[PDB]
Amino acid sequence: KKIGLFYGTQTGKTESVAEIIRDEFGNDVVTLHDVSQAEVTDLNDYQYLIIGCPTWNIGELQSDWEGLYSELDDVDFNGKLVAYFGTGDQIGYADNFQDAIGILEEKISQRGGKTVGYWSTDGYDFNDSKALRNGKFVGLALDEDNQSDLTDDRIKSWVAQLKSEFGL
Ligand SMILES: Cc1cc2nc3c(=O)[nH]c(=O)nc-3n(C[C@H](O)[C@H](O)[C@H](O)COP(=O)(O)O)c2cc1C
Repeated sequence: KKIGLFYGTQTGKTESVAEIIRDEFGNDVVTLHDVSQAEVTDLNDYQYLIIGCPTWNIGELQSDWEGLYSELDDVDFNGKLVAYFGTGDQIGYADNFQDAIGILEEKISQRGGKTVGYWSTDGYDFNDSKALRNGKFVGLALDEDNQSDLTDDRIKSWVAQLKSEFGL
């Protein structure tokens, strides 16, 4: 209903977590959009947005979000509130951990979206990330490769935070 979650996935991990986010919110509040099938105009239809993306190939956007990314100057995000979550691997890719959500947040915030859902960095071991902005991660950082035991917990906490900063 009122929250549009647009995700991309290469091997399926970011899709399974978008299903949990959806269940945690309610089940009719958020509708999911796999961005291999979305047009950039679909983002226009929501005032509260959640963007989901893994980082692939040392700091790049997942292939479907990369296709869409080059069209994001064509939508105005003023007046919208946006949260971000990504899946990635902090030991394997210690210098590029979660880069994809910092790249997508830079863009959408330049186009006037206001970022909500900032997440602390404690509990992670990484060298560098593009998602680090204003002292925190720009959104929920999950790691299914090395901290899958922590995912359900982190989603429950972040969704409770977002119902506050989204105003549900
Ligand atoms: C060859 C390869 C490159 C990867 N690159 C990055 C990277 O630069 N940063 C990061 O945080 N994780 C990186 N990852 C980890 C993936 O983001 C991670 O396994 C993720 O859950 C995949 O999600 P998906 O199944 O939704 O595509 C890499 C994975 C592979 C196997």
